Amino acid sequence: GDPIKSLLVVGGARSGKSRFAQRMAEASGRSLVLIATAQPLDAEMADRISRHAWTLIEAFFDLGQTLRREAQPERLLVVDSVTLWLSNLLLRGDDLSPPIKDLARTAARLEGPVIFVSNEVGAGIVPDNALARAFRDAQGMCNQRLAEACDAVTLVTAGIATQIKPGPEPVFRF
Amino acid sequence: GDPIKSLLVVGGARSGKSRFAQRMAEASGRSLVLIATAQPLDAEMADRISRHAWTLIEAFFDLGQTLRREAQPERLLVVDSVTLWLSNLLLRGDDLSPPIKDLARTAARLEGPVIFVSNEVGAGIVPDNALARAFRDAQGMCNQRLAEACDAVTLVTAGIATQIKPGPEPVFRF
Amino acid sequence: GDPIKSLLVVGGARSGKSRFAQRMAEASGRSLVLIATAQPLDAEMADRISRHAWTLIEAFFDLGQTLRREAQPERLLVVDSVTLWLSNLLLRGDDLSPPIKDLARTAARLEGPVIFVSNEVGAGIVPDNALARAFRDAQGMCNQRLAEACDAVTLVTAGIATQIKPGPEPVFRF
Repeated sequence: GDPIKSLLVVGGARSGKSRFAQRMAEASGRSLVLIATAQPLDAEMADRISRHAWTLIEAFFDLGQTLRREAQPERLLVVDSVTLWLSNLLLRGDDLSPPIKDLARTAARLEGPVIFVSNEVGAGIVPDNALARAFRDAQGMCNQRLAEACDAVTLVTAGIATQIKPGPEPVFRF
Repeated sequence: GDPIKSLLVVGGARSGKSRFAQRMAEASGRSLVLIATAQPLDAEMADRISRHAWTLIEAFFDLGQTLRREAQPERLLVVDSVTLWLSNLLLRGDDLSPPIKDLARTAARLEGPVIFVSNEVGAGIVPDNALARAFRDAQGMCNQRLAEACDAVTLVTAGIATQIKPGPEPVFRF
Repeated sequence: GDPIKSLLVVGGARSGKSRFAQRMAEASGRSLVLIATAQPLDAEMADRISRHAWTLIEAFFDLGQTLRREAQPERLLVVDSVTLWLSNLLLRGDDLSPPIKDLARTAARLEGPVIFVSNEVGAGIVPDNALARAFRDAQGMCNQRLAEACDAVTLVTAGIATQIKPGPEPVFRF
C-alpha cells in the first residue's frame, strides 16, 4: 500500500473507524503501540477499552508529548481516540486551542508513523450548553488541523473507508 | 444499471435517502413492497408515513422474519427505516445485538432483492443519557453489519447519492 | 477552475466550510459581498462574525430578496450561513417551507454568482423537542432543494472539500 508517516481516520460513533485503524496497523508489520486516551472511570468506558482490546501506553492528557517520546521508525502509534483526549482536557477546564495546535505540529515531525482515530461530532444540532458547544467547536478545529498536518485522511462511514487526502480539492470560477 | 441483490442507503435526517430508494425502486420494474417499521403512535409519525406515501407490509418488530417470508425474485422490498425498527426494539427493552446480526445474515440470503434505508446517527455529540447512547452505538454497528452484507452501499447527503460500495478501500504502508 | 453560477458548500460545525467558501471567493477576482445572516444578539455570535471577518450586507430574515437585489455579474455573493437564517425564521414562529422553496428558486435565477454555506445537522440522534426536530427537518430539506438548484455542491469534512455535484449518481438494477 501507499507509504506514509501520518494518517487521520475520522468517523462517527460506532462507525468502524477503530477497527479500520487497528486492522491497518496489524497488517503493517510494524511494532504496534496503542496510545490510550480513555480514562477508565466507569465500566462503560472500561467495556469499550476491553472490546477494542500491541504495547499499551496511557496518555489521558499529555498526548502530543507521549507521541514525541514513543514514536520510532520501527513502531506504529495508534491514537485510540483524539476525541476522548479533548474531552479529558475540556472537563478539567483547560483551554483547548494551544494543545490542538501543539498536536498538529507534533503530527508533522514524529520519529515514526502514527494513525490518529478521531470522531466527527459536528453534523448534528447545536448543543443546548456551552461545554458541549465548545467541545464540538474544538473537535471540528482539531480534525481540520490534523487533516492539514497528516499525509493521508480517510473518512469511515458504516465501516467503509473513503480516502479524502491525498486528493485534488475542487476549484470553481465565477 | 448495475444488477444487485441488496442495497444499503445511509443518510441523515431529511437527507433524501427515502426519495432516492423510492425512485430507484419505482424505476426498477419489479413488484414493489414497502416494509414499514414506523409505529403510527402519533400524527407526526403518521404525517411522515403519509408524506412518503406499492404493497405495504407492517414490520414494527419482526423485520428480518418479514423480509425472509416476503422476498421473491419478482419483488423488490424497501425497508422504510432500519432506524425506526431499532428504536422500536430499544424502547421495549430488547437486547439489540442478536436482531442486528440476525438481520445482516438475512440481508445475505433473501429469495429476492431488498433496499435498506437507514440513518446515520453517530456524527453528533455524545448523548446525555444511556438509552440514546445505546441507540447511537447499535445503529452504528447495524449500519456496519448491513454494509458488509449488502452488494452496494450509497451515502445520501443533501439529496445527492454517492456510491461507497462496491469500491476499493484505501491501504497504507508505514 | 470550473465556471459556475451557484455553489452549495455543506459541512458540520467547525468543518472549515466557511474558510473554503471565503478563500474560493477571495481567489475569484470578483467584487466580494458577504450576506451575513447571524443576529449578533450575544458576544459568542459577534465572536464568530469577528473570527470570519468584502462588502458586508445584513440579511437576518429576507435572505432571498437580499440575494435578488444584491446579485450582479461583477459580484460574488457568499451567504455566511443558511443555517443561521433558518434558525432566525424558526425562532420567530415562521413557517419554513415557503421561504426554503422561494430561496431554491432564487438560487436558480440570480443576476450574478453566489456561494451558499450551510450546515449538515441531520446525522445525530433525534432531538428531544419539537422545535429542534422541525429545525433539523427544515435544514435537511433546504440543503436538498439548494443542492438541486445549484450548479455545484461540495461537502467539507475536517477542512477538506469533496465535490459531489456535478457527478453521476449511482443506478442499480434488481
